[PDB]
Amino acid sequence: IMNPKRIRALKSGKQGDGPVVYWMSRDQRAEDNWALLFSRAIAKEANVPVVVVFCLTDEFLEAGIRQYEFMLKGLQELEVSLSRKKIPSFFLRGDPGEKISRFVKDYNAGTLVTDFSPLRIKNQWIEKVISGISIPFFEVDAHNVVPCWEASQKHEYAAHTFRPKLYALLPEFLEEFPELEPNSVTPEETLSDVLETGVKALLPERALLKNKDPLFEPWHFEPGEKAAKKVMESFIADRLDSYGALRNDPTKNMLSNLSPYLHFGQISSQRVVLEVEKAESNPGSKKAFLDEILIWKEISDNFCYYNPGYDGFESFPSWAKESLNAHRNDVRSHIYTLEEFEAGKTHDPLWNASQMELLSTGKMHGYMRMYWAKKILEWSESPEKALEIAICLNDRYELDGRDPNGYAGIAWSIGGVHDRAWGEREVTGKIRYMSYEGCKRKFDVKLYIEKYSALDKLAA
DNA sequence: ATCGGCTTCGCGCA
DNA sequence: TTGCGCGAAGCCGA
Ligand SMILES: Cc1cc2c(cc1C)N(C[C@H](O)[C@H](O)[C@H](O)COP(=O)(O)OP(=O)(O)OC[C@H]1O[C@@H](n3cnc4c(N)ncnc43)[C@H](O)[C@@H]1O)c1[nH]c(=O)[nH]c(=O)c1N2
Repeated sequence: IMNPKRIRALKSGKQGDGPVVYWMSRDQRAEDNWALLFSRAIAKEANVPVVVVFCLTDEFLEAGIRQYEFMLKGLQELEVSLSRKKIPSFFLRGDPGEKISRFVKDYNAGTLVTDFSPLRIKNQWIEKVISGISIPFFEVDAHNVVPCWEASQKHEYAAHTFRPKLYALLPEFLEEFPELEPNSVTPEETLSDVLETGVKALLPERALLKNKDPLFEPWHFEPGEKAAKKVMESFIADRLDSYGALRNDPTKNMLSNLSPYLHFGQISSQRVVLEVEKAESNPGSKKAFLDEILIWKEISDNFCYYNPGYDGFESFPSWAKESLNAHRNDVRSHIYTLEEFEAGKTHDPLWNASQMELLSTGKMHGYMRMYWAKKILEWSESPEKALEIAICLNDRYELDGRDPNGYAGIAWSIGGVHDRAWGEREVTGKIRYMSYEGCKRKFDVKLYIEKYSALDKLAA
């Protein structure tokens, strides 16, 4: 039994006789999952087993092997984890609107549950699934602490507007997780080949170095529920105490390193928050970190949920479009094309340094993300093209890419969504400016450049 | 209300 | 480096 404001009736309906079916999507984990926890609870009152069903869409050919393997190795571990609680896992392979709604038929499912994403394509799928199922259809926010549609019913203009609203809801929703009770009813293709198949598809596209070896180094983030925990734990032990004072230094590995895990659902951020809240470190440090994993993460959901064009110019706030529109004819000092950005071929060795961190590691430092996308706007031929170029490089190369945090962060950087207006520059209007020189007062830039020094020539 | 306060940007200056 | 103030800037919301 759990908080019901975590649930939303999609298709009002009458209960079916068969298994309760969890259509997993965003939250790829067995522990700390309110979606799976609710489907087990309604599975228990109907005395049916609960099964999980995952769909593998052809969206993987938009990304690279790095994302596809991180997740495929992640699913492979969950699969063993679900089986131990007697919950079988089914892996469909196609377009969900057709595939889920015909799984529901072939399987006589009693009722249907999914997790919550604000991305446009998921909602498109749901309404397809809804039109073609008889059984009721339930939705659970397992990704935010406070449910997106409960935190605030409108678009939030800034962190300080949303921050009260979220924090007066924290006592009621920041609670611990119960246990996933294993199935008691035991019930009636393979992830190996699907990985081999998908890798073969993506190989022609891999990002190589001149010497025909790949760029991406797969050893900075082991994928999986197990590996994620040892990251959250090492963070609370080694880094959190100094997080607030070094969050902004791209030479200190002092971030949480959590975002590939949170993105794929491999760890609950509600578990993190519990574990930070009880953990005993710098009060300033906890407050800075909680503002990121709580306020900034869950507002980025608030962004895409209430702004369908979250990845377009029209989503920017009224003043910001006015400013960029005023400066559309200004002569840019430089203009680069996508693949020149991609290949680290700017005049700015600090900018190429971080492009190099993105290519080789799959995670750009969070301070260097704000700079990277501001310099794209400043050296691209138009607002729209900057956006386009930045999303394409983010989602193609970030492990945490294709995520509401990506868009709301790109919108923040380029269009100022969730930000204020600043002193008026040429080209970038009133958009918050960051300078190379700003980064020199904050951290030894020569060390950052030095680290990824000798990848540009080695991968030209 | 109508005036403070805002992811803490950048750069002077000590 | 590293705080601390000051400048330029639009608007939510109490
Ligand atoms: C241009 C640009 C591009 C991106 C992003 C921001 C910007 C400015 N972000 C957000 C942020 O850069 C990223 O979430 C963290 O750096 C991920 O690293 P850590 O988890 O180590 O962060 P860290 O430990 O500092 O923070 C912990 C968590 O806080 C959240 N968080 C931090 N900064 C945030 C931000 N500005 N917006 C939203 N949530 C935030 C994340 O969930 C993050 O994992 C993003 N994030 C992401 O998950 N996927 C993406 O594709 C992108 N892309």
